[PDB]
This record gives sequence, C-alpha cells and structure tokens, in this order.
Amino acid sequence: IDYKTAFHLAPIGLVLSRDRVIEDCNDELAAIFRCARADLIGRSFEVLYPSSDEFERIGERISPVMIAHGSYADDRIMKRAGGELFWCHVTGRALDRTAPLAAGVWTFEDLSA
Amino acid sequence: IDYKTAFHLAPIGLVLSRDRVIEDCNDELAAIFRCARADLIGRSFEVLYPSSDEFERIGERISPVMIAHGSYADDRIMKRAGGELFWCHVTGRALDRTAPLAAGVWTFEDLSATRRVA
Ligand code: NA
Ligand code: NA
Repeated sequence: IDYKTAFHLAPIGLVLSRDRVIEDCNDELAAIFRCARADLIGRSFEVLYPSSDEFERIGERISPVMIAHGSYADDRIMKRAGGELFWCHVTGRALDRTAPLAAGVWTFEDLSA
Repeated sequence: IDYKTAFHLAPIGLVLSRDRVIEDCNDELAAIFRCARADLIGRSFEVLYPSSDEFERIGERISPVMIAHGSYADDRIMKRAGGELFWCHVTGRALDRTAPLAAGVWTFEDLSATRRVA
C-alpha cells in the first residue's frame, strides 16, 4: 500500500486543505457528507458546516488552539448534503502552526455512526 | 501537501499494516506509544496491546465485523512503551474485506486528553 492508496482507502474522512478550501479528499469524506469527491474538490469547508456563522465561529476557536499547540481536535455538529445535521469528530494539523488555517491535514469521523 | 507528507504530518496515528505487522507508521503513532518510528517498523501490533491474550481476543472481534462491513472502528485499552495502559480509538479498512487482518490502513487516536467540544 503506497501513500496515495492509504489516503484513499482510509477508514476516516481525510482532507488536504489550504485556506479552509478542500484541495483533495477521500471517498470516506464524500460518504460522510453524502456526496461525491468531485462535489468537494475546490470547495470551501464552509459548505459542510450547519451555517456560515458556524464556519466563522469554529474557525476562531481553531486558530488560537492550533497556534498554541500545533494540533487541533474537537467534536462539532456538521451538515450532510441534503441538510442532515450530525456530530463529527474533527482533527487537524497545520503545516505551519502560525498559519493555522492555511495548508493542513484534516480528519473527519461521523460519531452518530 | 503530497500524500507522503499528509501521512507523516497527520494529526492522528496512521499505520500501513500487513498481517497485523506495522509496515509503515507516522510520528503521531510513535508519540502515542512513547517510542520512535524505528521501534515500530516491522513490529507486530501484538506489542501495543495490554497482553497477547488481548491481541488475540481483539483480532477475533475485528475479523467478523471487517468481513461483514468492510470497515472497523472501536475504542480499546492499549499499552504504551514502558507499560502505561490507556484508551485508544482505532479504525481500520482492509484492502480486501475477506482478508480482514491482511494488508490494511489503520488509525489510532489517544483518548487521554479531555475532548474539546467546539
Ligand atoms: Na485550511
Ligand atoms: Na494487518
């Protein structure tokens, strides 16, 4: 199993992000959000939140923690395509902690499942 | 970020496994188990369980669930280098569900830290 196959086979949603936009993701991510990978490539994380306000609020919660610690994890309500709300465990590591919401690796796991 | 860097910088422990042996892993995995990556490469998952019996018991629990569903997730107690026992959330996907404990991708996350609710 090479790194590409690992990324795509992974049992959790994985994202390579830059500036809160999904640059690459796996099928597990697509599945959690009830869409296709193609729906998510080049898409702002905003669309996965219950609202734009939530996307803003949680971004402001992420930044200081990521800067201070170099990693981030939380649980939050997120929104599937079609509107269904669900609890989701999310973890993140920024490429540079002082640029917390820039390039990074992000994980998503459905907690209702 | 290429796929190699994603693997190595991931915020959770990642493992590329074959027959319950760790073929590759990231630094987060090493950190969780309080050792070096070099300590884990070519290492049986067995050493990370509280005991051989646990390794065997959990293997038997993984198998039918992985075979039936093509994925696996649980929480269990694992063992750090030095013997400290801790709770760990683990997920796995086998390359072939009918060979559930052969080649696969596995994740590990330490549940010791208080969960942040955003
Ligand atoms: Na980002
Ligand atoms: Na294996």
